[PDB]
Amino acid sequence: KVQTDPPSVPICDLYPNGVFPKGQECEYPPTQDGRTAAWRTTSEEKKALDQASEEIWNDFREAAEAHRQVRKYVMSWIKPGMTMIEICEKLEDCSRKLIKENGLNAGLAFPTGCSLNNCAAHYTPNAGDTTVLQYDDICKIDFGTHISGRIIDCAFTVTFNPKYDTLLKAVKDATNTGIKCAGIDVRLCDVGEAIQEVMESYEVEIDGKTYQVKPIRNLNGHSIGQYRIHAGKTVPIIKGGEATRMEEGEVYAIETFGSTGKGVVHDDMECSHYMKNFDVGHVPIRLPRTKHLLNVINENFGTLAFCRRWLDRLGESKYLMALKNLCDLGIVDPYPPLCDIKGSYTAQFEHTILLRPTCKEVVSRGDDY
Ligand SMILES: CC(C)SCC[C@@H](N)[C@H](O)C(=O)NNC(=O)c1cccc(Cl)c1
Ligand SMILES: [Mn+2]
Ligand SMILES: [Mn+2]
Repeated sequence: KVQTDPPSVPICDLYPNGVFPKGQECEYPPTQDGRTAAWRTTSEEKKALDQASEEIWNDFREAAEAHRQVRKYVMSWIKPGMTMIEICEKLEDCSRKLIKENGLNAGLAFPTGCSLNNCAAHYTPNAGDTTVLQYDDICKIDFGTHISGRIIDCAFTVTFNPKYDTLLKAVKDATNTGIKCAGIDVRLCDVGEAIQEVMESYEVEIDGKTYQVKPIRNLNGHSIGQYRIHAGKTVPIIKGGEATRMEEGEVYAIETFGSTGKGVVHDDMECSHYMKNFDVGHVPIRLPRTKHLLNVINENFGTLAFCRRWLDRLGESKYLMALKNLCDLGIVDPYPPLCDIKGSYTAQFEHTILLRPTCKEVVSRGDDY
């Protein structure tokens, strides 16, 4: 029936009918030649094409509902004083529960990002990380869930000091702007131009210093594929970023990043995130430790991203060199933390959208953001 205070009932059991709640459904934005959408949500052939992938949309929805319930839960207890490990463990414990983890059929799409301050993304603690969340920290919670490879890439920013309020509002508004501009036949470079205009319309004051929010130029949104967090197309966030168009049936992660620094990220700190190259095929390996690790990765993650903590929990130890080998062989790719200049502040907001035949669905939309 209903769920417990501390989320523990799988989303699957909350909807015995196998039909999960849809996200925010929107009519596609007008074009300039009668190519709007007040006809799509209406067309008969479109309703057919759409209904044809109902099971797919349904898998995204089950993953999205798990995501909404997990983040609402996280927002109630995340507090300075907790270690980053404690935060990720508690979040992941709940995510595995509500998504009813079942090997590669259902589970966590990628590691729990909890990047701090100047670091914008790809940071999650490795074993032994003693980092503690602080009152003045600006933490980006970015985690994912999936059902049959249908990934929900969604994220928000956590703060405790009201001095970052306008900064968060700026990035949230920017992301929502990107979501509204998105649609079938829309040029990706136009979405980025739109996002940047809104983002830069915000000026903020933090600790006596004023800044015009800058989008992080080398970070962006992206299309999503089955078991493929990045399908190939990128949603810029600034301006001149390719006029390729979005297509019907595509799924996108509309994510924007705002910064008070240079607006550019670079690799920094110890790497924790890793993911098999989607285009690399079977590779025979004789090296004992390297062979075993690759098998563990194929069995547990496939082409989904993972982190060192997830290797530890599987009972693996002294796998670092084997992991480096796979990376050097190009079988696996490392994704180190991406950070702006020291002293800068970065914020993020992200949603997954479905470019359905009849409409645009912000499947991960919630009452929170
Ligand atoms: C580092 C990822 C493999 S783990 C997933 C992180 C996402 N939550 C984040 O929003 C994101 O999209 N990060 N960037 C990438 O995943 C990325 C960048 C360039 C090339 C490829 Cl294949 C993936
Ligand atoms: Mn993300
Ligand atoms: Mn993303």
